[PDB]
Amino acid sequence: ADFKFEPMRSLIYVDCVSEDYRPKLQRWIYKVHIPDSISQFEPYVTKYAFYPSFPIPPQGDRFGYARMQLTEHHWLVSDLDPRLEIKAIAETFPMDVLVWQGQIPAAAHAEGNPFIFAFLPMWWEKDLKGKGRTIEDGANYRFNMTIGFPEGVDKAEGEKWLFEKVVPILQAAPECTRVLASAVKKDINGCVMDWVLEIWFENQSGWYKVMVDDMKALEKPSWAQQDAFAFLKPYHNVCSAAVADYTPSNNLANYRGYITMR
Amino acid sequence: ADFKFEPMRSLIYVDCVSEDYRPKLQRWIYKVHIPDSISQFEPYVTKYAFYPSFPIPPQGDRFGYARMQLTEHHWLVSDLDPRLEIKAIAETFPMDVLVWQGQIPAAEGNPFIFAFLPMWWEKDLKGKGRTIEDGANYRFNMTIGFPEGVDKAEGEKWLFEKVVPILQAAPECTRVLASAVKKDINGCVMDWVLEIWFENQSGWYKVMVDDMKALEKPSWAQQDAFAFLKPYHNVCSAAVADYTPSNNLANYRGYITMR
Amino acid sequence: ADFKFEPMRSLIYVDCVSEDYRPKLQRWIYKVHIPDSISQFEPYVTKYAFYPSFPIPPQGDRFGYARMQLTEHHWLVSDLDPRLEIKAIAETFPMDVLVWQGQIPAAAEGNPFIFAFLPMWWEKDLKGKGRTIEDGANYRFNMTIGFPEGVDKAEGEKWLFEKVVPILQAAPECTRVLASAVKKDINGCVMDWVLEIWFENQSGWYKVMVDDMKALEKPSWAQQDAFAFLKPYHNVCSAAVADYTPSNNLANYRGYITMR
Amino acid sequence: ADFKFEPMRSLIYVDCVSEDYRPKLQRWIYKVHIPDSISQFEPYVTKYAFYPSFPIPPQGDRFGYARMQLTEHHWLVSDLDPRLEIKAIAETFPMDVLVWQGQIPAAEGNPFIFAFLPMWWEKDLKGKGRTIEDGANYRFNMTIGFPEGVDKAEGEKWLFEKVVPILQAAPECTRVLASAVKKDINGCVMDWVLEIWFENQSGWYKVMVDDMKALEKPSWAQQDAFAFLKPYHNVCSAAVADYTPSNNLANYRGYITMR
Amino acid sequence: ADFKFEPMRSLIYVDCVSEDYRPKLQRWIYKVHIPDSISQFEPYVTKYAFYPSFPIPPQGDRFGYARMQLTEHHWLVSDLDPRLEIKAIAETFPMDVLVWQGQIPAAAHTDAQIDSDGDAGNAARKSNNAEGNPFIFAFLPMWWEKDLKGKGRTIEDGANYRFNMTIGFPEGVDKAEGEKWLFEKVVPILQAAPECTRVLASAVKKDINGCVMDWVLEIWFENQSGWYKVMVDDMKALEKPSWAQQDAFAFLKPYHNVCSAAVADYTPSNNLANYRGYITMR
Amino acid sequence: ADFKFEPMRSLIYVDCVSEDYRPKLQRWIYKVHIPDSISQFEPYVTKYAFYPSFPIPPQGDRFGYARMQLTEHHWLVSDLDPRLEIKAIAETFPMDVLVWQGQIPAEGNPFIFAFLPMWWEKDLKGKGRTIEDGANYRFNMTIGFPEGVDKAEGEKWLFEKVVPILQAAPECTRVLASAVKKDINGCVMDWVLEIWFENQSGWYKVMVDDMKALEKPSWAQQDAFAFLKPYHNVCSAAVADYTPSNNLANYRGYITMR
Ligand SMILES: [Cl-]
Ligand SMILES: [Cl-]
Ligand SMILES: [Cl-]
Ligand SMILES: [Cl-]
Ligand SMILES: [Cl-]
Ligand SMILES: [Cl-]
Ligand SMILES: [Cl-]
Ligand SMILES: [Cl-]
Ligand SMILES: [Cl-]
Ligand SMILES: [Cl-]
Ligand SMILES: [Cl-]
Ligand SMILES: [Cl-]
Ligand SMILES: [Cl-]
Ligand SMILES: [Cl-]
Ligand SMILES: [Cl-]
Ligand SMILES: [Cl-]
Repeated sequence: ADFKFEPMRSLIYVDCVSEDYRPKLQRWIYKVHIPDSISQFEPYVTKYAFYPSFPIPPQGDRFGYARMQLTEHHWLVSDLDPRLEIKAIAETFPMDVLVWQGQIPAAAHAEGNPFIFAFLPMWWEKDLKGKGRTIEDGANYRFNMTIGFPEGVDKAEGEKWLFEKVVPILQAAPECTRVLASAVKKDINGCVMDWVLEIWFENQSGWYKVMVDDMKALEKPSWAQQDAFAFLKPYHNVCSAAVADYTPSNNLANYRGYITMR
Repeated sequence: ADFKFEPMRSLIYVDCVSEDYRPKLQRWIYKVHIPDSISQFEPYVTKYAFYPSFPIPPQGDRFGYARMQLTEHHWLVSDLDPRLEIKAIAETFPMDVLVWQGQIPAAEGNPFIFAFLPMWWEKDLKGKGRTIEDGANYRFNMTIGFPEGVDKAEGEKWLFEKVVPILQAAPECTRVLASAVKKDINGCVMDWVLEIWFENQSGWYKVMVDDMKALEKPSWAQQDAFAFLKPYHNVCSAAVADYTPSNNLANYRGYITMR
Repeated sequence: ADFKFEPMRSLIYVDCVSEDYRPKLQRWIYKVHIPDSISQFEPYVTKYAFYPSFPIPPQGDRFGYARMQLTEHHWLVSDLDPRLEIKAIAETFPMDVLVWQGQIPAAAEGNPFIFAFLPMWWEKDLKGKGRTIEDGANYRFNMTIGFPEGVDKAEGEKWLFEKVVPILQAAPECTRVLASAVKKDINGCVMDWVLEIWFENQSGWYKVMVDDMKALEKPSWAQQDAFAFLKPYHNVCSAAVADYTPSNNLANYRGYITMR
Repeated sequence: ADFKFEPMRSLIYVDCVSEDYRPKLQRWIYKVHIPDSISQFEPYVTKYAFYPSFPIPPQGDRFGYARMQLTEHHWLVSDLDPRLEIKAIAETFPMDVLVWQGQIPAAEGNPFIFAFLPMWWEKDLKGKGRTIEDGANYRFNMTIGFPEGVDKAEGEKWLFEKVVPILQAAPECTRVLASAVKKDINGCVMDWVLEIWFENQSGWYKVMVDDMKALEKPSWAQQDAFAFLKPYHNVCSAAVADYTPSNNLANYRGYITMR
Repeated sequence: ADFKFEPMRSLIYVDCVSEDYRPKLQRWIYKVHIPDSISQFEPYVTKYAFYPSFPIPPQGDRFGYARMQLTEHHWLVSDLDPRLEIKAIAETFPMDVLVWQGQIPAAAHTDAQIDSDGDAGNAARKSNNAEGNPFIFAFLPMWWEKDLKGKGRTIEDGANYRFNMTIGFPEGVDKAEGEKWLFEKVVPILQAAPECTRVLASAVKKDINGCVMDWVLEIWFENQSGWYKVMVDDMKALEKPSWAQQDAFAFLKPYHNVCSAAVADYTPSNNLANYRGYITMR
Repeated sequence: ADFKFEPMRSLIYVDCVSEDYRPKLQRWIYKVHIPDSISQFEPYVTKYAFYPSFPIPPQGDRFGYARMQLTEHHWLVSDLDPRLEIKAIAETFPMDVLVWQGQIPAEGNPFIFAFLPMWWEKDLKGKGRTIEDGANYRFNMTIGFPEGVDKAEGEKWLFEKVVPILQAAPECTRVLASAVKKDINGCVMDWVLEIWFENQSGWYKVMVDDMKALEKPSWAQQDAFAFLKPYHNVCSAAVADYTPSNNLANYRGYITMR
């Protein structure tokens, strides 16, 4: 049977719940996970990249801040087609990776956080501020944020709140240079998230001024899961990362094995 | 909504209207344009390449000869789908570039010719089976579009029944390939792209200038001799080699400068 | 007209019928064939690789063992679409290549050029699901079979999956069994199935594919007395290869650099 | 005259004194500095890499912790040979870079520390035979330079008879390597570079902070606790991973921007 | 015996004497010569690049303008050490290449491999046919010896029309006399011209391969007009030397005693990093 | 102290003593050894490559034929300088590798690691041959005269008795040779030669049949040429002109077949 052409970009929000885990998680990612992944999807993924996150900003924990990276894939076909479950060689994936990313608590003496894997079209659906901005305009502090409204909130009500109450605050702030948004493709993998936005600042201070201070003017919604914006449960209904314009980890082009420092 | 699988090869005819503009145009192309472009389309363009024009031959001006390069993309989706208009980072594009390329004049402008095609030539009209072992080719790539009010079928018939037979008869001409331009993509004015190979510039001249003198001048003619079309507006062209070092998705490593 | 999105993996079973041809065939492949091929299909083939064969095992000749390599392509469109026949530069492909590969005999008869198209993902996972590269090196025995003319395809299929595979499953020396139906509609390949069957090494391969298969009964359509009961190089081709190849050509080729 | 074969490894400790500067400094490093650097030294530098620092650990400020990266070069000739001062194209360098790194304060500064070493560690004092299969390392690279008028041999003795044994005794520390700085190349004030491995940040702290409390404070001390040297001036450091994707001569493909 | 560490940069001035030869010469260069060269010297050459020439400017012929490219190598050892004459695989080097480049006149049977008692490529690169133009292969230190104008210029200051020129004073002319003329008469004209943004120069290492050239300069302009204004118009002011081989600057015999090329800041042909075989257009 | 500039090419003759070891040895070579090696010497080795051996020819065992590969390094400094013994990260090298290569039984064969100058010292046949002249079957062979045998006398035998047989044979298209640098690492080998043929049959006709004309020297360790103890005093491999495993330029990690 045919395979459908389904160009998509996906984002995974990779946390690191303790600095003591960073070396181990980073090693698995760069030494094990890259070669396993490329081995599987080289023929139908056109780009595979990691964007390490900037240091977590003040109150970043309230936004489900991914303390390791964003992982980005560009797919030509849906990875969740059941026919794609079969692979010659399966990923080497230690259970400890779930500990390091916070999906399960360590057995030593934290509630677990879900694996958030959001599929999107390759092109942003909404361009809400900063159209025409070029790389010549300067370095961006790019705050990539995904949200999913809690169970029993009408999705249209959530959409309307996002674009009529939240985005306008972003748009008004001179500190914010770009707002982009796309609806999550929920039909692919059942992701609980509903929207991905990217919101650019000059720097962390700008991010804080708008995303913490300006957002205080918002009414607390009846569905709120925390007292302040985003009013959503960290790492379950909101995840995020702030990243640079460029990454050296463009894996299909740049990987040459796990060469170690001398 | 879905995106349609739409594999295409596109050609842009990049001119440089004065030699004094050459260093500047070339810098923008290789230092600024390449990375902006790869940044946008890496996930859905499988090949992005520049083929620098050979030196403009005698009377090449009459063929809308592109004095910088051919720019070639291979697309998996239509770049003109309205959804593709939104981009995080827009290309750095000074108005000067349009001057250097001649889109805005010294004197009327020359249009930006961006012709979409299928990935595979639709007509193999001469030299089927030529291999790279048969020798270096002087590859003359030419696009033409019939003027306002000329019936496209009459234009087509002229091309394939009058023009091509002359190329077929010349032993200087080793290859003739053609495709109809995909007009549905971007409203390109051009109607056909052809590639016509010779051994060298003299061969090109013998066939495209002298042998073509035998053609009768069409009633729609916009200049006195073949291609009888308005240079840079209804005909563009470049002669290029078989190989380019500028296969950009594979070969680019940043703008490293000479020591 | 439209071009259909048709993602596929293809395998070509490349023999070298005499050791004296190896340097010539190998030169053509790596010096001439690679750049011609990349030139043609770079924009719509996402992977192009060669997997050199391990040394032919005992009785490998009975399995149509390809003594040069497997050639693997991953396609986005069908290469057999007639619109794809046209190309600016044709491949430099002297008939000597078909002599070296055994398509044209020395002067028994020629062996067919076996070019099998498949889905990109294996259709059946029959043993060893979950195996990772960490579980160790594999002797990967890739085999394609085509039932003889006049054998009902469903009958052949039933034989393969009801009789042959259970023997593979029974053998601890066999760590993986994968299979896909050949896409016959693309290019008319005579083969019906491609399987890949992993062992630890040649001795394991032999114990199962030769000794354990003696328990099979000889089918009425047999073209040889022992499994695979099919005509070597005509109705069965194979190769044993490693997990990794350096010849991942769209990523790794830098021209024909010669040893000093 | 001849050029001397002088294979060396150098390290630069690159700080970022405020998070608000990170995006600008990183952009300059990766968009501008890389191609300028490669342009100049490609023919005589065999490796050029950046190792981004792990998040500054607690009390890391007292160790002159570089909050951006280590920059590492492998040289075939001395970059301080006066004949190498001449360059067709000079590096693009906004003054602001010195602010971002803390060399000059925002309108006292910290010096630019650029230490040359042999390509191979001179002393292997703990963990000989450790391979990459034994696990991920928290690699703490530290350079120290004894203050004005402290006898170098007395400093050395202190380092190797008092400091290193604490490292050798700590199970949390898996590796100790050291080389003397080549002071004759560029006047670097540093005297030693050590690299000291741990499993993680907490191990680092246990050893470099807690265990070192047993040391007697030297009479030359510039701060109360180990390393007893002035942060950023007489001691700099960074903790880095075993691997970097920024192996610049092999891996750089231009400043491709996120979509 | 030891091999001496001898880091050097070399330049070859590659002409193409007729446009009809261009496709053939360019094919040999990119299809045949690249892989042969990399195969031989990958272990001791750290950079190997081609910088295609800008279109020959007006009066460029009087400057020995290389109408194909500059070929540039960076060496760690001298390619002229006699021990380096031995090579497992020799360059495929038809005589046609010397025809296309102007080293020898057109003749029958020049598709033949070049002849030599030693190596064909090493002999091809010492070509000095009385009837053609010699093969100019100049060794230099890796770093310019003199920085005469434009110190501190960055790539941010703009695109350069880089005119690279080599000169060799005729037989009989005192080298010190020539040097003084160059640096006290010629260079000051370049220095005085606002159109000229950079002047760099090095002495040719003559001890390596007996190259006839004595100096390599690189002189930058904004463009072809600026080059012309300075190298043709401003240079009319110079008095003609008694040793002159032509009436106007550089007063040297084109292609024999002066060669040159104008090139861009960047080339895509950085061959050790960027070559992926001779992929042909579709 | 200074490091000396010492450009060299080295060869290692890598055997595989049983086909059942091949998948494991090859995995180790390509998955573990490559990155460990590059991690150590990237800054001072300009080339690192493997040339997989052609299938062992008849009587190849008498030439210490390497059934896995030749490993080639080009060094800028001597790897045997004791200062280079120190490495931050050591290589992962289990004793199994020595079993697979035949250095130890499960006395075995020595590890043969020969340093040469980067350029062949002697060009004895086929000077001028280009790659356009055709594919070569390149027989690379290193020999070391037994204990007690005078080196000059061995040398004379090689260049005056053996080589002229190669020169006379039209099947042999190239003869190159260099003296092994014995000062670097104590290698017992004295010469490396490379001898080209069109193919295996040509190799055999010359190296087996034509060499029967040679008198058995008094120091002979086997009855026929090369008269040296296989794997101990003669090793070899036959290889192609090209290898895809040019490791510093071509390696992208251990990507596995799907
Ligand atoms: Cl923590
Ligand atoms: Cl709260
Ligand atoms: Cl002009
Ligand atoms: Cl503008
Ligand atoms: Cl007219
Ligand atoms: Cl060939
Ligand atoms: Cl039988
Ligand atoms: Cl801060
Ligand atoms: Cl400034
Ligand atoms: Cl203090
Ligand atoms: Cl001409
Ligand atoms: Cl400019
Ligand atoms: Cl003279
Ligand atoms: Cl004159
Ligand atoms: Cl002796
Ligand atoms: Cl015997």
